[PDB]
Amino acid sequence: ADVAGTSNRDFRGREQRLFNSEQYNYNNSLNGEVSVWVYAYYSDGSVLVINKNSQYKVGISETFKALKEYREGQHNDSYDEYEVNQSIYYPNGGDARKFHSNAKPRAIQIIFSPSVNVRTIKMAKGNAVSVPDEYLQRSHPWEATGIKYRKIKRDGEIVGYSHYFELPHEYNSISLAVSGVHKNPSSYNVGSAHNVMDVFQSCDLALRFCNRYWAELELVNHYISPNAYPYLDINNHSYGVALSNRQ
Amino acid sequence: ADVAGTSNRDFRGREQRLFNSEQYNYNNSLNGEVSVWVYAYYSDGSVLVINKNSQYKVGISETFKALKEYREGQHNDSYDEYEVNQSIYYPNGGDARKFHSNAKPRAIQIIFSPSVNVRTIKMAKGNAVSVPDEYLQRSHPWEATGIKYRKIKRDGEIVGYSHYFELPHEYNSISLAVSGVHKNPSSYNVGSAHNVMDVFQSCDLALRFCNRYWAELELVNHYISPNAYPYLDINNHSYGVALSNRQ
Amino acid sequence: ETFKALKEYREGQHNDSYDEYEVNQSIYYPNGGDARKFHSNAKPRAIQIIFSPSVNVRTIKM
Amino acid sequence: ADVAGTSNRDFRGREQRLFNSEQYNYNNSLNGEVSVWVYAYYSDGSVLVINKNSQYKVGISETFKALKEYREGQHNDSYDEYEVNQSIYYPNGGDARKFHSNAKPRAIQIIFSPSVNVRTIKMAKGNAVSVPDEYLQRSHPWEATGIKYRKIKRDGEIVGYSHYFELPHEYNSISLAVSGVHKNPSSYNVGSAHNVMDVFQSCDLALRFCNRYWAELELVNHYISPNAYPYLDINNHSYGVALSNRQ
Ligand SMILES: Nc1ncnc2c1ncn2[C@@H]1O[C@H](COP(=O)(O)OP(=O)(O)OP(=O)(O)O)[C@@H](O)[C@H]1O
Ligand SMILES: Nc1ncnc2c1ncn2[C@@H]1O[C@H](COP(=O)(O)OP(=O)(O)OP(=O)(O)O)[C@@H](O)[C@H]1O
Ligand SMILES: Nc1ncnc2c1ncn2[C@@H]1O[C@H](COP(=O)(O)OP(=O)(O)OP(=O)(O)O)[C@@H](O)[C@H]1O
Ligand SMILES: Nc1ccn([C@@H]2O[C@H](COP(=O)(O)OP(=O)(O)OP(=O)(O)O)[C@@H](O)[C@H]2O)c(=O)n1
Ligand SMILES: Nc1ccn([C@@H]2O[C@H](COP(=O)(O)OP(=O)(O)OP(=O)(O)O)[C@@H](O)[C@H]2O)c(=O)n1
Ligand SMILES: Nc1ccn([C@@H]2O[C@H](COP(=O)(O)OP(=O)(O)OP(=O)(O)O)[C@@H](O)[C@H]2O)c(=O)n1
Ligand SMILES: Nc1ccn([C@@H]2O[C@H](COP(=O)(O)OP(=O)(O)OP(=O)(O)O)[C@@H](O)[C@H]2O)c(=O)n1
Ligand SMILES: [Cl-]
Ligand SMILES: [Cl-]
Ligand SMILES: [Cl-]
Ligand SMILES: [Mg+2]
Ligand SMILES: [Mg+2]
Ligand SMILES: [Mg+2]
Ligand SMILES: [Mg+2]
Repeated sequence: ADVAGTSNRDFRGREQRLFNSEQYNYNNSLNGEVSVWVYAYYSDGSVLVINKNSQYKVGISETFKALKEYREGQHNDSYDEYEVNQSIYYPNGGDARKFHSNAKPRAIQIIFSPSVNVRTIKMAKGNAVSVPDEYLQRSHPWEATGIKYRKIKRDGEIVGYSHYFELPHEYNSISLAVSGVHKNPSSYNVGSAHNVMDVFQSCDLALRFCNRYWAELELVNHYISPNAYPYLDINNHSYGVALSNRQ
Repeated sequence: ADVAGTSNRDFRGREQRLFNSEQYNYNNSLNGEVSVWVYAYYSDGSVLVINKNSQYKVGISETFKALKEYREGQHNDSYDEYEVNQSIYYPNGGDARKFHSNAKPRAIQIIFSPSVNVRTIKMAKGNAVSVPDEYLQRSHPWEATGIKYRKIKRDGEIVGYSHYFELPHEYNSISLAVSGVHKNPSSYNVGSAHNVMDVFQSCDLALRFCNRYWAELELVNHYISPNAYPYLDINNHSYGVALSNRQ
Repeated sequence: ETFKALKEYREGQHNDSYDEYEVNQSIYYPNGGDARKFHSNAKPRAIQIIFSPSVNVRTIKM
Repeated sequence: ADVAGTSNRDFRGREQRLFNSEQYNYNNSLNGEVSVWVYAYYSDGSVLVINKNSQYKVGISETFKALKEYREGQHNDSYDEYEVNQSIYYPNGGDARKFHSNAKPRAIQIIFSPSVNVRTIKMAKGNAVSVPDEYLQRSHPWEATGIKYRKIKRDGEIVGYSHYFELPHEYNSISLAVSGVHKNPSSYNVGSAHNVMDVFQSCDLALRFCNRYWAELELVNHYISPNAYPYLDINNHSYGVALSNRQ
């Protein structure tokens, strides 16, 4: 045989680069996944992740209550936290024994897979009673926030898209839903009559994941990295795997 | 300037009436919200509210178990209540230490925003095992109940629609789903191919809210009124805000 | 005051007292403890020291 | 440049030796710390450390009750231990369900920094009701125990002073206070009128530390060693860092 890494007859090398390009391009096909993650960051350094993975389009919708920190199998001040909610829904509406619940998220990061079309991203960042914009009567049900998404890059390749906003103020009490559509550069509408029932099925077939990790380190080590997911950490470092035309 | 309230040059007054009419009419546009609430009334006077707000259409679907009273951070007879469920799913199926669970709703009120089209409202009021009509084989999956909805009115204006039914009998054990579609007097189908993917996104973007309030008074004071929501109380009094062509 | 003494203590409520022992061990020496949190919410976020106007400011020591 | 370690022009080496000598000599100046530690050794192998660090002079004073083992966030037989105390304060004074409390220290080690003057060390080793010598009327309030302190040495340098006494007998129930004064070879009295108010301030500025470590190993690894503290272990091994005229 030829010697490795010296000619066009390194079929091992050619197949390695094709294997990776195929993964990159499959994900971008209409047969591929589009994925979203919501990360809610708590003052104790823990992070709630909610992930959903689906064909065609994908989204996550959570209440104020659902985004609050919950420590499985430990005490959570559950009665006092009921009272916290009452005071967040209406000023002076509760009888809580704290000014600020440490269960409230300090920040949110929304990441989409690179298979999303950024121009299709929509977000409804509502108040604590789940109203998008002050009162229902004056609410557009979403904002198209795509222009705010930063490209998460590794080796020059976009491995995902991130929108990050902090909630550092006492009045930052939110409900949250986000949605994006899989890229489709073709003129075949995946929701046209020929394929619409398959999009209805994708809504049922979408796989969801949620877990609270104890630290961003643990999230990077045990969630992001093992699964080849994109991520952007507090220090603005990008994680993910470049695949297009790469060994 | 002219004197206030004496001529057509009271631009403050004209803008006030326009501000309110715009809110009313925006809500009724295809860009606007449609909203539904389910209120489940318990014998201790408390009220579970489930709200969902979304573009195009909206609905809520709950199990028998999910509609039962749950007191956050307090005792709920949770083991006995497991046994209650077993006896509700099949007669004599459980080993409960009570004849009647006080966690079962005594009544349900369904309210839609005035942006719904009443003729599109559908409800699936199922038995405790989530069958619409006795056995699946003979079940139409919904009833169109719009003719039963009463107009909630303030100052002559429809501020919402209410369907109320009591569950006062031992055999009134239900699962419940309800759905309505946003008004659309145009011949532009929001679910036609041009916009169908946006309706799929609206399903993900819909914002949900749920909370148990201790009394109808607390619900009227701290939920309905602050948010300019429509409501109909036990005494048949209407709440909400008239906005069309009003200061 | 000690590090331990300045940490939040909620009289008559739960304080994660065992976990907080472990937090202290990890604060005294890196990786010295076995705590189930990265950041204890009991740690002060700020300190304000106020003296009466009867102090001589040039004598203040910390 | 000259070659490293071959001439008087190794300024890196000269500065390294000066850096260490300066630390040694600063500590011995009147501007420097004097420090004391009390280690109370329990039968479960755990060790309570109490440390105080201050200018001019330093001391620690503890009750019988305060020197007993306390396991943070675990059970401590707290009611029975109240009864133990009553029986230690006066024979047959309590109603305890044990003959010997395993919370009682088996030994005490007192260590001073090498900045103390050993001739100034004073100790009040009282009975369980905090009387130095049987009855108050006949009690000198302290013993000058300096002659009993062993030099803890590393590389020929005194890194601290240790007095160790075991409490292996049923009747060894003590209260304990110890005090030492910072070296002052000068004829400037730090407590004379010129500086007395600064010594009063040092009493308030003194920093204290206390913690229970699970084993002498853990104490040596995570308390003594990281902080360059002197120590003498059960096997008579010395720990600390020699600094005078050393790289
Ligand atoms: N929407 C897209 N989806 C996937 N890949 C893209 C997209 N737009 C550009 N690329 C490709 O990704 C790589 C990086 O291009 P990009 O324009 O993001 O980088 P840049 O111009 O250096 O940075 P930026 O545009 O963020 O200032 C290029 O190979 C480019 O062809
Ligand atoms: N589907 C609708 N959506 C919004 N507004 C409506 C609708 N139908 C009528 N209206 C308007 O609402 C106001 C009240 O009309 P409505 O017919 O409800 O009252 P009514 O005839 O006095 O009472 P009812 O018809 O309930 O006996 C009128 O201004 C009317 O033009
Ligand atoms: N009070 C002191 N404080 C600090 N250093 C001292 C003191 N006394 C002596 N030294 C110095 O410490 C080093 C060790 O002296 P030291 O006399 O302690 O040892 P030794 O005579 O071998 O042992 P020992 O005297 O304990 O039998 C010498 O450099 C000495 O000059
Ligand atoms: N505003 C509050 C907060 C707490 N409590 C009381 O304190 C007890 C414990 O408080 P809780 O909020 O439930 O905290 P934990 O029990 O410690 O945590 P968890 O319920 O999550 O296990 C409750 O039984 C409740 O009676 C109260 O009276 N009113
Ligand atoms: N039909 C029943 C009802 C109750 N129990 C027992 O009674 C105990 C307490 O009852 P539970 O139904 O769980 O009520 P609470 O503990 O008071 O309320 P909660 O669980 O919601 O805190 C349970 O441990 C269960 O063993 C039982 O044996 N069989
Ligand atoms: N790092 C930790 C933290 C907690 N626990 C266990 O969890 C239980 C409860 O945790 P704790 O820290 O003591 O919190 P609370 O009991 O809820 O609060 P408090 O002790 O202040 O009343 C303890 O008995 C302990 O066994 C543990 O195994 N290790
Ligand atoms: N001489 C004693 C010892 C114990 N008790 C009883 O035993 C119970 C538990 O004993 P305690 O000494 O308090 O040990 P723990 O509860 O296990 O530990 P802790 O209190 O430190 O959590 C107490 O409520 C007390 O009523 C008693 O009657 N008389
Ligand atoms: Cl394709
Ligand atoms: Cl429109
Ligand atoms: Cl000096
Ligand atoms: Mg509780
Ligand atoms: Mg129970
Ligand atoms: Mg505990
Ligand atoms: Mg006890």
